[PDB]
Amino acid sequence: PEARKLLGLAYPERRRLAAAVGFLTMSSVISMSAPFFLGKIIDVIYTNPTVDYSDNLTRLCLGLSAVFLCGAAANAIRVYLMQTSGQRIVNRLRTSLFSSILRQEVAFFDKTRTGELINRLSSDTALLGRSVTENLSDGLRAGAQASVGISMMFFVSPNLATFVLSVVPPVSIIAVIYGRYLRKLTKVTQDSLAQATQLAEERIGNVRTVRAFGKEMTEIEKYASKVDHVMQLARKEAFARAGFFGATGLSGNLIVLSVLYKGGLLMGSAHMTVGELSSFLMYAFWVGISIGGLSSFYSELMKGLGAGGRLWELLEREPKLPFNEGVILNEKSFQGALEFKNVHFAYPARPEVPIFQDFSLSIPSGSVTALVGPSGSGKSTVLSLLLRLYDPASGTISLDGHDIRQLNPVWLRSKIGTVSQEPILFSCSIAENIAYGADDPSSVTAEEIQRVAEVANAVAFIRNFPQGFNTVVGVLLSGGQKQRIAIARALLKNPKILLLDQATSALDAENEYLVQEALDRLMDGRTVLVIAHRLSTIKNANMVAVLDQGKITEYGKHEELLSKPNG
Ligand SMILES: C=CC1=C(C)/C(=C/C2=NC(=C\c3[nH]c(/C=C4\NC(=O)C(C)=C4C=C)c(C)c3CCC(=O)O)/C(CCC(=O)O)=C2C)NC1=O
Ligand SMILES: CC(C)CCC[C@@H](C)[C@H]1CC[C@H]2[C@@H]3CC=C4C[C@@H](O)CC[C@]4(C)[C@H]3CC[C@]12C
Repeated sequence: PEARKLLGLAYPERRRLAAAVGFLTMSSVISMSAPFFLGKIIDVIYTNPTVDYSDNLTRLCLGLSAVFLCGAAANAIRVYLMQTSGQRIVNRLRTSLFSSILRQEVAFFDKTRTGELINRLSSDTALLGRSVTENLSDGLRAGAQASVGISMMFFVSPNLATFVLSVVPPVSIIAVIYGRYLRKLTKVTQDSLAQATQLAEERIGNVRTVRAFGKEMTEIEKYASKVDHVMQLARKEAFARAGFFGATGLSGNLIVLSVLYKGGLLMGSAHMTVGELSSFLMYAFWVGISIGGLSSFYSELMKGLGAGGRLWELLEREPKLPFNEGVILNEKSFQGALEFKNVHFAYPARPEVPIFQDFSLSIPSGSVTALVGPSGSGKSTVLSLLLRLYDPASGTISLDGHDIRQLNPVWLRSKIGTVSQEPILFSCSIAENIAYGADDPSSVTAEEIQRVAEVANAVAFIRNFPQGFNTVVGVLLSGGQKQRIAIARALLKNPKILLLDQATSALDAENEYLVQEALDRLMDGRTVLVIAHRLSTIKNANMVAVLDQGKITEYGKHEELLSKPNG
């Protein structure tokens, strides 16, 4: 399956990968052919020179100069085409991943973390794209410079080919192994240092608590001890690197001298001229380079298949709730009547603790009901059940005689709005956080964004801002100012049903007045449900309901329960 998926990924760029491979082949050929011609020139100059050998020098040099230009052109074309293919692949990977991620259900985001998703979107896509394109060329080059070398060595001198084939490979393998060991040691040291840095950051973050308890020196001593541990760890890597650099240089130096000694004692039929010896030396180096070049190809390919395996379950995942599909209703079909019957619910994160049990509730058109009840019971979950973020274990949530499980979730969400105690604002201009509630924000005229600023009592504090409505918030804003901005979105949305969530703690005197006036027109001429924390709006509510033990224990008007004998 992995091979088929990789071929599918590479399919759109075949006409460009084929050309890249074709140019690579010629570049590699010309670069493995060069040493033969260099040896020919050297033998022309120094091996039994004739009376007039200058002409041949010029001719051969001109030929090689002509060849090198073509080689360079092929190399450049390969580089360009190989580097562009990977970018073209990674763009598509990034777009597809993001599109797949942004259409899941909310439970998936509850169990999963954002850091993992961001890491997969930032690094896995790069590794998978680079493994196929920018690594295949390196592997092909390494395989091309390891096969021609042996063939040429046996063509030139069979006697010295056997001797050289019994030295280099062992050294290269030992070097690669050692290097892996060094990498392991470095990783261990870095892990220890990261632990120390995390402790420092944690203790720096909370300084008031540290000073309150007279604990400023113990942290210093602990950090010092952690630093000594890190240094003791690093000494070993220092020793290992010293060994590597002491051994590899000697191994490299002794290889060149052995070939000269061996090829200088060969007399008779097995006699080599200077150019032949130079060619032999060049080919031996090339083979030695090739082995190390080949190892990295396998390493990077394995990492790339790992990254691809990590990526290839998010794209093929299937959402558990329907998105953008269902039925739609006319203008008069809905009057705003919401009916809840026998609802059972429990957060997926902690199924143990139940929240709603035998929940029945009716809200007629044009009626302001208040769900006043004990605090901390999580009655806010009703908002997440009307919007269709979750589903109940057992029950029905019907709107005008139809279960919301058959309605289009995107169309339903438009007709139901909300205002929160702590509105969440994006990193954008103030005007860009008010047009988010319109159907087409890209076609909103500033005439409108001005009308709702006065209605929401926002045009007062905005004017003080030097940039007016272009101020970027994410710029600090007051708690009471965030509210008045939120009502700006609600006014522009123009919902037919409103869900509200009041703040447990009263705001400032200035905010307690401006905010209240704005909400008066947001509760005018619409069906509204108020989850209140204080008895301020309880009297004005048309009806009131008390939620006890996740149930509608009592149902009565403001004076119905107050006038009862048990009071
Ligand atoms: C067997 C593989 C093999 C590997 C992977 C290897 C690794 C290293 N070679 C180094 C230097 C040299 N390399 C060569 C020639 C070959 N390089 C090769 O890859 C093959 C195959 C050769 C001989 C044909 C020579 C003449 C020198 C001395 C040049 C100088 O003075 O530096 C250094 C740096 C040394 C420092 O300076 O600390 C390191 C880490 N050594 C090997 O033999
Ligand atoms: C006759 C030939 C084979 C002798 C070798 C001469 C050339 C090819 C030598 C001279 C210096 C050498 C380099 C010096 C040190 C390093 C750093 C090491 O991390 C990789 C190998 C590398 C890059 C060596 C590769 C080969 C090298 C470039």
